[PDB]
Amino acid sequence: HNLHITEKLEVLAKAYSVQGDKWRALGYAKAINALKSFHKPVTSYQEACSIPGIGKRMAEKIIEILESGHLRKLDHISESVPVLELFSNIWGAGTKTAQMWYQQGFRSLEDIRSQASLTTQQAIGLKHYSDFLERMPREEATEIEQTVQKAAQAFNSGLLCVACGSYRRGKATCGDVDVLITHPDGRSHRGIFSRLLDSLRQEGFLTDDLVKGETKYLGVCRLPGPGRRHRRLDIIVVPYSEFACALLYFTGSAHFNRSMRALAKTKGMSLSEHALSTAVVRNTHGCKVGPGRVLPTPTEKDVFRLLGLPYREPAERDW
DNA sequence: CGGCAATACTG
DNA sequence: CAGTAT
DNA sequence: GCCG
Ligand SMILES: Cc1cn([C@H]2CC[C@@H](COP(=O)(O)OP(=O)(O)OP(=O)(O)O)O2)c(=O)[nH]c1=O
Ligand SMILES: [Mg+2]
Ligand code: NA
Repeated sequence: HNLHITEKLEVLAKAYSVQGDKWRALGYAKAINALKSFHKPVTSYQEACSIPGIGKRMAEKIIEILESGHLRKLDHISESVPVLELFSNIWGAGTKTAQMWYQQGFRSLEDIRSQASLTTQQAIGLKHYSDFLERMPREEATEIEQTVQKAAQAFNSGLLCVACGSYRRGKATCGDVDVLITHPDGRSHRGIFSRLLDSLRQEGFLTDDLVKGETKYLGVCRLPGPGRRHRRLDIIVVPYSEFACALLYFTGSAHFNRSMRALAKTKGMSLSEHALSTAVVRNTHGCKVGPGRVLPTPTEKDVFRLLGLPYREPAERDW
């Protein structure tokens, strides 16, 4: 991890992000990652360009941090950024909402609470603003999973529950708990969703709903007892036939998925949480114009294999 | 020049 | 649809 | 921002 010009770049990328410059922020994220994967501290401008993800623009800046020890660009970052970052850390609020609030004169969570127009979701976010920024100890993620699993298996022992996301990637802490559910039957997943949620509300485990779709649930839970914070909980239910892909998707990491999906595209294939497809027809702009065929994928290894990739353990997918 | 993953919910 | 979220 |  020899890299600490990135600290200065992190700031820039994060500023570009809150400000809405999606793609410029992506560029940075790539480079800011590359530099962290580079064994040897970067010495020369040419050594910079040599790394995938770093071009001339980025190189020049990496050079200014070596010679000057500072970064001129950081000096001229708008004063709105900290405020925008503050607002866009409200669940249900992104760059568009954050910028509007700022343009309307709001500067603090206090301003937001008393004067801002909040959606149902955002009101819930503000209400847990501090909790939603905290990562839980891995061991708490476990209890949460077991709580859901136990409640799901209650009215159907056949059901299958798996904690994915950072948890399955074996991370020490977890932003939220990502619980994937399916059934070997491939038909019992039918609407059991509702019964499970209602049940978890009863015991007071689920405190708030943010999203309730046919197959996706985003909510807020809390385990009983003292010293418990509110934790974000995500649950998806999927047909058994889509299990492998769902698992692969819901495990991540995000950058891993985007990478794997970009690779699939180059091969005229397509990857979603539903399936790996082939014979996928696309126009000039990368958009889909032809569906193609679904490829059989009983396990995650099938996906890797079908893409001509060596299998990778969840822990290895962590970017 | 122009894509940078692909999907689900909300209102 | 635009915005936000995984 | 980077890259084909
Ligand atoms: C955000 C995002 C996520 N995914 C997938 C892959 C990961 C899981 C879990 O999402 P999460 O934010 O909890 O990330 P997680 O790995 O669980 O790390 P945390 O402990 O939650 O911060 O969803 C994706 O395909 N595209 C995206 O933009
Ligand atoms: Mg998580
Ligand atoms: Na947010």
